[PDB]
Amino acid sequence: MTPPKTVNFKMKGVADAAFSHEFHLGMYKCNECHTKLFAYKAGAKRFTMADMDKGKSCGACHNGKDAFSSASDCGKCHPGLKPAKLTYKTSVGEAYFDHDIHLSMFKCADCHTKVFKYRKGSAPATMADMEKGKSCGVCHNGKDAFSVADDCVKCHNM
Ligand code: HEC
Ligand code: HEC
Ligand code: HEC
Ligand code: HEC
Ligand code: HEC
Ligand code: HEC
Repeated sequence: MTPPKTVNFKMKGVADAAFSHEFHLGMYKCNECHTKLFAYKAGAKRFTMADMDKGKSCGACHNGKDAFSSASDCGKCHPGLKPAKLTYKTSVGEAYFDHDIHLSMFKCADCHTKVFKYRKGSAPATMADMEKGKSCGVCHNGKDAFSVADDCVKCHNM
């Protein structure tokens, strides 16, 4: 018999999530999660990220105190939701967006989903759009973060 295996959560329309028994077993024993938090049966009891904020499922520990909050860092549990360096193909060459640099100042919620969706290429914007406050322009306005009005080389390889 082998230890419980890594669990895969299949969601239609959403990037799958994963749970590592091995990693958590380095900290807990079976009864700390079974059966108050999760059952031992193949019986589903599907939860939402909301239920988690309400202390259920992964949220029982991933609350910002016991373990990192399940409200952010989606890429830690959702492999497909991993923030990466983005490259845009524009009419004047490539433009880039580095998540890592921004993650040293903001949390996922600061941009997702009010400003951007977790999907590149969704709502394309022109620099003019940005100058009016859209896309990067929401912050890069020369008052909060540096403006998009000049120093194109900051984001462009022209
Ligand atoms: C919380 C940190 C856990 C600890 C410690 C252990 N398990 Fe676990 N287990 C946990 C989760 C999040 C899940 C997924 C539940 C889901 O909604 O799909 C599981 C699943 C299992 C299963 C599979 C049962 C099934 O869904 O049909 C088994 C058989 C199981 N866990 C066994 C098990 C044992 C023996 C543990 C101690 C060695 C153990 N788990 C610890 C969360 C956690
Ligand atoms: C690990 C602690 C997680 C973090 C952090 C995030 N999510 Fe998650 N998500 C996780 C699991 C195990 C599941 C499935 C739970 C189940 O019982 O099946 C999910 C599910 C979702 C869903 C579908 C349900 C819903 O609330 O709509 C979505 C849309 C989803 N997760 C999105 C998401 C985002 C955007 C996150 C960061 C802001 C995020 N998750 C973090 C586990 C974890
Ligand atoms: C309490 C019994 C927990 C439950 C239930 C779940 N997790 Fe957990 N998780 C817990 C701790 C104490 C930690 C370590 C501290 C930290 O915040 O990192 C974690 C860590 C993880 C991680 C990151 C691991 C790493 O490489 O550092 C992930 C990806 C993770 N946990 C996912 C996860 C999911 C998907 C859960 C619900 C299915 C879940 N955890 C439950 C404590 C507990
Ligand atoms: C604003 C400063 C951001 C923060 C903070 C985070 N993300 Fe992000 N993300 C941002 C942009 C501009 C885009 C492009 C959207 C578009 O319309 O093209 C994205 C895109 C993503 C995606 C999909 C592409 C990818 O990077 O793989 C994901 C999966 C994503 N972002 C995840 C993510 C997570 C988990 C964050 C916090 C840890 C996060 N983003 C923060 C801008 C910003
Ligand atoms: C980062 C803060 C930027 C600065 C500074 C400038 N641009 Fe930009 N530009 C950036 C991105 C990420 C994108 C793609 C946006 C998308 O939704 O796809 C672009 C795109 C353009 C485009 C194509 C779209 C259009 O406006 O027609 C052009 C022609 C362009 N950018 C030119 C440009 C010039 C000349 C700049 C300095 C005056 C400039 N950009 C700055 C991000 C950023
Ligand atoms: C507010 C939530 C922001 C969004 C949305 C985007 N950026 Fe940003 N960016 C922001 C800050 C606060 C900073 C730090 C510097 C400052 O102006 O105070 C940055 C920094 C960058 C950089 C790197 C600058 C450097 O370290 O030299 C670049 C090139 C940049 N940002 C580009 C960029 C693009 C293309 C964005 C839209 C896809 C984007 N940022 C959104 C704040 C915010």
